[PDB]
Amino acid sequence: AKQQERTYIMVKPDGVQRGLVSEVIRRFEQRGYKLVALKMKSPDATLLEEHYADLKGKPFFPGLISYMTSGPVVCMVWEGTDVVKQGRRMLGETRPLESNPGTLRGDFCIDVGRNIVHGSDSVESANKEISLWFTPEEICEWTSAQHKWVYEQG
Amino acid sequence: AKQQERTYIMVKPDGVQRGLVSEVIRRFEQRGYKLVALKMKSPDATLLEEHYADLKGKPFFPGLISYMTSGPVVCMVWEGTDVVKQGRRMLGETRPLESNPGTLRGDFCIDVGRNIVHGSDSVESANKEISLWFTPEEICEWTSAQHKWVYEQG
Amino acid sequence: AKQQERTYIMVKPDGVQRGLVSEVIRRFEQRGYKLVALKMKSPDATLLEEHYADLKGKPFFPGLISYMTSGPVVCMVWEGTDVVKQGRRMLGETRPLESNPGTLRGDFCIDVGRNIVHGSDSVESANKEISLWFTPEEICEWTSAQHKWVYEQ
Amino acid sequence: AKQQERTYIMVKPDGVQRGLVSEVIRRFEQRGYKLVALKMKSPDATLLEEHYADLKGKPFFPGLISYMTSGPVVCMVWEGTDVVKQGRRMLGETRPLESNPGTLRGDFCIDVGRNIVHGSDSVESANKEISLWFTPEEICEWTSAQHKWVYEQ
Amino acid sequence: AKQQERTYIMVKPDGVQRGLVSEVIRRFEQRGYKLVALKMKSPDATLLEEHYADLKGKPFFPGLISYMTSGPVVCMVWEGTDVVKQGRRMLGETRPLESNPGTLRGDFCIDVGRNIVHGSDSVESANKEISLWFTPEEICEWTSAQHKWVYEQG
Amino acid sequence: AKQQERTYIMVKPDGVQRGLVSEVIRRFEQRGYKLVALKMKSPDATLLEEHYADLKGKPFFPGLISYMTSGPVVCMVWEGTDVVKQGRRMLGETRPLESNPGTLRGDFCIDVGRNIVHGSDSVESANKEISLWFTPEEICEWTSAQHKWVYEQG
Repeated sequence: AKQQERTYIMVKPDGVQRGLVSEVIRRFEQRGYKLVALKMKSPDATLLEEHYADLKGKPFFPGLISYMTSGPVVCMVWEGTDVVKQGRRMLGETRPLESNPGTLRGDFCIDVGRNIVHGSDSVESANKEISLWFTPEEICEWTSAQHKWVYEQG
Repeated sequence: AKQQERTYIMVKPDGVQRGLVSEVIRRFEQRGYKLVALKMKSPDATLLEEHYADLKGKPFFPGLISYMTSGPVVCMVWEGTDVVKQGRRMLGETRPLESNPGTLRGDFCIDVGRNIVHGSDSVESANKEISLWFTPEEICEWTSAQHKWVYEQG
Repeated sequence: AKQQERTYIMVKPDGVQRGLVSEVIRRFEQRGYKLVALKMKSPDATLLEEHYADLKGKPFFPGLISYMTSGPVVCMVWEGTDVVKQGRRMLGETRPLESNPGTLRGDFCIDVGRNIVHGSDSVESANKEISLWFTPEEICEWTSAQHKWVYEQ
Repeated sequence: AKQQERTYIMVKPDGVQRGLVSEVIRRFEQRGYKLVALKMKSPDATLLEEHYADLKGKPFFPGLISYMTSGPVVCMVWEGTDVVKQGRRMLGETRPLESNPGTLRGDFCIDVGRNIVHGSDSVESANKEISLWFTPEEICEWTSAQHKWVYEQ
Repeated sequence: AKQQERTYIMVKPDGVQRGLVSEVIRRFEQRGYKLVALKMKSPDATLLEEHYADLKGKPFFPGLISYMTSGPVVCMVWEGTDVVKQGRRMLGETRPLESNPGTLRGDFCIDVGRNIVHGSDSVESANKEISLWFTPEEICEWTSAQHKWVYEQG
Repeated sequence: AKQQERTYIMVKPDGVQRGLVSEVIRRFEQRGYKLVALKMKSPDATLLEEHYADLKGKPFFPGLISYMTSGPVVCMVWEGTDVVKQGRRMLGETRPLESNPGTLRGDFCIDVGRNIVHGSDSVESANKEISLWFTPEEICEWTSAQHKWVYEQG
């Protein structure tokens, strides 16, 4: 079902350090998207290496892993129709320098290696990333009071 | 004259229900556009049938009318140069999933059937829409104190 | 009974002029109060003179009436528990210079004669102000979707 | 020793339902308090019955537990000087009708039974709430880059 | 003349460093107070020592001076009725731990030594501080288009 | 170096009059760009004519000069990677009617002549403008505590 589509959003160490946690949550919360999982974590290197498994072997991999463990991150799971595509459109382009005002990276970032937040690039990655960072017990399913005002009835 | 242009903006039932009336108003108010008519109303079906007259005969028509009578609406008239087109642009695309961050629909909506606000799509239709939801007596003309700083006549 | 309580809130001409209509509405709308009536209006002198009846004859009365008709106002009826008192508290003190930061007048005003907004001072005067500024047909009754989350039963 | 003080802040089910999670976090985040633990949870009746242990036997107790399990909550631990007392001051008074504008409850709540958020009332009370809601492994130790500018020195 | 009362407001080094410049300005700009002088500066010890002349005898004074030269400050002169006392009110109490929510210090500070901003305590201090930090040529006198809406003409 | 890049940003008289000074500063400040020079000034014709030299000879030139001496301006220098380009993008298109929501002009403006703000269009003109409006003694050198979180290690 469309409305049960989920995406993994993660505030990176720079996002936490710069006090942007609330702001990242705000963009999703005000949109009518539903937060079904959340936690602050000081991830281990091994958990991040699997997350960035696609980048293993590249010259910047070590630097990326150490940087991503230089501070704690905030893991989130958002649910709602097309939340994967809308999610990353709300974050902006990968590069803050190509991101427009109104987006998170366009509003708050400059360097690509300090882009404060991560969003799953597809439904496939989202389902994978959700299972990597969270256990099914951490997913809190609920119904919004505003559901019928956010979504069109069948 | 350019500056006398007017458009009809209406916060739909979902916008009122989700506590978005002030935000819709903020977008136009901070832009320098001038509010000249405003009211909350729970319109009759007869009035809504005339508003969506061109949609009469469609299979979703009866349901639309029931949805637009399921909660009150806030009716508005804003005046200023190119307000019709700028208003639409500020609302976003008709579909929230194609609307950009920074727009009302891009920031707060997901489903097209719950896109929170309506804006006249053209000057011709604006004049029609205004004459329909408001009497001439409800229009309140005034001159903004910021007029010479928002507009440049020499 | 308690939730049914209503108050009359009005953005004065200086409030409309200074672009503060959305900020006044927000204070109430984000608090969980329910907007049941709303309209922009250019009230005539007679209406305003009835509203400020007790002040007729004061040296500043004519000037007061001129000011209240120098631009449009935004009329509102908000509904909810203790909305009269909480409304007044949100607007701040009548004198902006005695209003705390966080209140509308504390955040946006200086002169008492330019205090952007009015709120009924009691349930009795709210009932009076509401029937003066609005007709019963302009009051739209509905049920907020967040009602069970704003109020305990 | 003073800067290590911690408090437990919890967004209740009405807070999440009304979209106020980010706003609660903001008040603490912008103040300079360090977020050291955070999670969304759907606690079971046993955990809540322990949290509200003093209220057992009250006629409203069963209803209170069902309400507190009617939707998920967001649990938090903030760290910083005098954070327990300031945290309470930022939330407002337990009763929203006694909370001033600028505080969380004063800005967003009306009923004491739907007062959107909870804060530990004392150091000793926080330490107990923290260990009850969080394992020590969920507490993340870190140094803020703005430390020398928030604290002296 | 009460409307022409001026006060000296300065964003301290922690304020600049924590990105709170726009927020301190917003509090006054928003209130209807008029910005008549503004500048970023890295004052030398002699100027600061004179600015804090009353605290000259205290044991912490030298440490206060070196802290005030550890980063730049944003100097401001605001104008309006009772601006000195209201300015102070808006900043909060000297001590952030005694400042209420809604005030600058109550919203953003914790330590009294990192209370992000300074405001003149009286008209006499204001006048002394203005002429110390600014020259009359830097004081830009102007009339606000909103004057007749912020103030009663009487 | 990329990060050392600077651009001149100026709040025009309409921006000051409309109380948008804090908003213009916020866009850059929250982005992570660094404020290194700031001042309110009532520039004389000679300076304004030098700033707008490219437009000398145009029929509207005198009127432009009159308008720019109509009220005070706020002069700023912002430092950071690609700040000239990103600054312009954050301001919006020259014409407010062609500016997107989320940009300064798209959010607050209507007329091209009342577009509240100016930003240098290139590095070359940025260097010229900064020297014109500010002396080197007015530029404040400092290091931001969020630097390692705004910019990549190296």
